[PDB]
Amino acid sequence: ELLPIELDTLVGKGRFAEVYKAKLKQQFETVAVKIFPYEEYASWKTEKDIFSDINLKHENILQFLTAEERKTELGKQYWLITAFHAKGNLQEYLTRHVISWEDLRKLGSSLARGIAHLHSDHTPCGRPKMPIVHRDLKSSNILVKNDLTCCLCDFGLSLRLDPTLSVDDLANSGQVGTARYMAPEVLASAMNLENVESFKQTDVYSMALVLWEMTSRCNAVGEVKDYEPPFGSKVREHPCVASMADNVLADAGRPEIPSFWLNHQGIQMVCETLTECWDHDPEARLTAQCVAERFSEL
Repeated sequence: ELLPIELDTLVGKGRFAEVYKAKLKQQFETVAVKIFPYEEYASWKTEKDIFSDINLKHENILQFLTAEERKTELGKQYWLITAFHAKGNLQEYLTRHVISWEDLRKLGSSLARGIAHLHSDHTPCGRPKMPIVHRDLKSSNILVKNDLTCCLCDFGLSLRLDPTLSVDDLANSGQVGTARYMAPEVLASAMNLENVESFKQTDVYSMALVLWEMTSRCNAVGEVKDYEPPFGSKVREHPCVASMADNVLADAGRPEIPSFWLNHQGIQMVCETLTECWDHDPEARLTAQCVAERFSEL
């Protein structure tokens, strides 16, 4: 019943699981194996349920193969088998490479399309579908495909906006995610729980920081500095919510957009788009769909 898989190399370690480059015996196909210990069964079930939905299928969402339960000598493991993207995550890609305007346009539009798709109540063909909020969107969580387009993948903290969700259930999760990428209303514990979609606006803010990281490493601006994560020099390596709130909320701080970047007409449209997306007011932000339309115009 189990797939003939040989694990090769540990390529990543998340909060809930390890990721291995692996060989699937067919000749062989290269796949990624996400391995959860018994203790993280709930995160494995969450991702499996998200990936199992036939309506999720999209070019900017990681391709799911199967979920497996694997007995070991000293216990049991829970596996998620997915496509492998050799270029790795976007944060390491941006650290190592200076990108072109064409690359930025491809990465930026594909990210917005992937997020607009997750948030949508319909598939691209109009079939009803469960909206999903990512909740831990960041450059280290986005995969770079061989054609230099984004691929969303890490759904352990993601929330299916199920109509049966209670107000007490929505607050039960607490402050989930990475503090560096947390929207000001998330840092403030000021999330409007009377309406789910306030969750969609938090994904749009995190996406705006990712679009900034991409722009910051694009040669089209002219002079490109070394990669630094958003608010890199203002806070400690693994910042607490309090130090992030001092910057994002109290100091109204956003990653720096030097004026010379706006000399290029393309970078200008990008910088204006991501600026609306990181507004203090979640209701003043563009939707991921608005952002994808802006990229489809450029």
